[PDB]
Formats: sequence, C-alpha cells, structure tokens
Amino acid sequence: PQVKIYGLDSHLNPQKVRLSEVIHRCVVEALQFPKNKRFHRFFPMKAEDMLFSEDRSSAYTIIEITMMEGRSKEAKKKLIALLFKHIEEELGIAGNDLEIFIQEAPAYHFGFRGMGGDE
Amino acid sequence: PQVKIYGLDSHLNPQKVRLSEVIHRCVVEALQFPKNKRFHRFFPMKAEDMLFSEDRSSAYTIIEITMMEGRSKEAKKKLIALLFKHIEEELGIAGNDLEIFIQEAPAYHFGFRGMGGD
Amino acid sequence: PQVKIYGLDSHLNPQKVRLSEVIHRCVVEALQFPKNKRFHRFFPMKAEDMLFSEDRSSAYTIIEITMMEGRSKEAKKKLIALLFKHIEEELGIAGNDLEIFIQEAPAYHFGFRGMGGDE
Repeated sequence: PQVKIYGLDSHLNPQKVRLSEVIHRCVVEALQFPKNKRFHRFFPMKAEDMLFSEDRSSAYTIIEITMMEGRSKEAKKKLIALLFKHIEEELGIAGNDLEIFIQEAPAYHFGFRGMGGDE
Repeated sequence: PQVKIYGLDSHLNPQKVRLSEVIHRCVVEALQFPKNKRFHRFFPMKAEDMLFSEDRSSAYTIIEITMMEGRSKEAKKKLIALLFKHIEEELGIAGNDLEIFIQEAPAYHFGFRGMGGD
Repeated sequence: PQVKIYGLDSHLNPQKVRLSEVIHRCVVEALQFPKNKRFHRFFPMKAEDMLFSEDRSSAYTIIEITMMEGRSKEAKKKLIALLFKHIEEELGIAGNDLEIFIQEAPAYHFGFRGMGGDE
C-alpha cells in the first residue's frame, strides 16, 4: 500500500504527522499489513491549486491508496470505514470533508526489493 | 470525477482559472455531472521537472481523470473529444499539446461523505 | 508512456537528468518505443512529506508508469527488470530503494494529439 494524501497546505501541514499515524494504524488493522511499512506521500497544496465544491470546508482531504490486487471486498470496505471513523474521532475531519480512493493492479505491474510483485 | 492537471508553471498558472471552468463544462456536458461538483487539483511544474518530447510546445498539458466505473464507453469518448475541442477553442492549446487519461475503479473502492461508494 | 518519479529533494534533484536518461533507455528497450516520446514528471519531495520504512535510505525512489493496455506481461516484467538493473548500475539505487508501478487503462480512456486512443 502506497498512500498519497492531498489537502490545503494551511490545514494539512499541522495535522500531517498525526494523520499519517492514524492512516497507517487503519491500514494495519484492516489489511493486516506490517507495522513497519508506512509509505505515505503528502501534497499540501495552495488554495488556488486545489479546488473543490462550495459544499466542503477548507479541511477537505483526499486519500489515494494504491495496492496489489487480491484483497477482499470486505477488507477494503473495512479500511474505508475505519479511516472515516478514526480520522473524524482523532483529527476532527468530518466525513463530508474526507475522500478516499483505492486503486489496484495485478502483481506483475509492481516492482520492489529488486523483483516483480508476482514473485 | 477527480481531475488533476499538470503543466509548466509559466504556461499553466495564467490559464488555470479558465482551464478549470472549461474542463468542468465538458465534464457536465458529457457525463451529466452536477455543475456544483468541481474537484480539480493543479500541478504547475518547473521546467526542469516536466520533460516532454520535442514534438510538444511549452503549452503541453496533461489531464488525468479518475471516476467510478459504470459510465458507457461512448460517454467517456465524448468527454475526451469535448475536452480537445473546447480547450483548443477557449484556451488555444492545440490537440498535439494536450493529453488526457481516464481512470476507473469499482464503487466500493471509493469513500466519500462518510460511506463507501455503494 | 507517462512516467512520474518521486524522491527526496536532496537525492532526486542532483540525479534527475541521469535518471530520466536511464528510464527512457529501459522504456525504449522493453517496449520498442521511439527514442522521442519521453514524457517524465519529477516530484522532488521534502522528507517531512515523503515517509517510508526505516530500512530504506534517502535514495528511495518511486517510478509510476501509465500506459495503454495491450502490452504483454513478459514485456512489462522486462521493463521492471531493466529499470532495477540499469538504475542500480547507473545511479547506485539499490533494489530495496526503488519501487515501480505500472498502471494501464483501455485505449479509449486516453486522448493525445486530438484523437481518442482507440483511434
């Protein structure tokens, strides 16, 4: 699981370290993924650059998760639900201000540790 | 849909307010999406960081669109053609200098407004 | 193909001209692409913004490749292998510090040069 997090710089920079902890804790609980392998990329953006609907507040945050094919529908749905529940409880970002997107690809589309993902 | 737009800072920064309006106009027109749900992220790059082929002018722009699976092939194809037509017309960006990429995923791959995309 | 390259600023900025060369060489070799058609976007990142596991070093680099569907698995695996080999030889980025991700979509999901990708 590679995670990219996008948000307005003034709201996201003060929450970065905590948001990262909460995200990884959810990933580990929902997907049983090693505690060690936190791979997060944060993109604090200016207001001119990150545009969203009038409906949302300045706390509007996008979380993009990429991972190898093969986890169950149940496990992904649980990841989403955990992230909404703990990010609101722990960081105060309401459900309306939070967007989550999971992307998959076959194992041989990945490379790491010197070899293909299908090995 | 979620839209990300990449281009050279010096070309993209003066055009971004009107590029965003035009992109959304095409999204509304081809996908019957609500006029209110405009979700755009711009990424003006330094010239050292965006490298393209000599076949492209400094206007070269990349538009990446992510949406839930389910739309027809014909609607997605309409969205592409409309974006080419109207960005040419409204902004002067020729078709050779514009690249568009659509990405889909199942609905349960999305979370928004506190519930999954289902 | 479209290529995005992420890495910590202190490592990526000095190396991105050579890394762009080496990447393009491997793409042309594994996919018989033209020697033109190099499309590369670099994202030199702050270490507060690109977090990775403790066993990785500051040379940790992510290469994201977007391409039209239709290439064989053998060609995509060759591309992965060539990138691990030539980037390690040319820039000294060890296999554990290099991560590669290919993403595909139907040809009609693309536009370039004013036409749809399936035209």
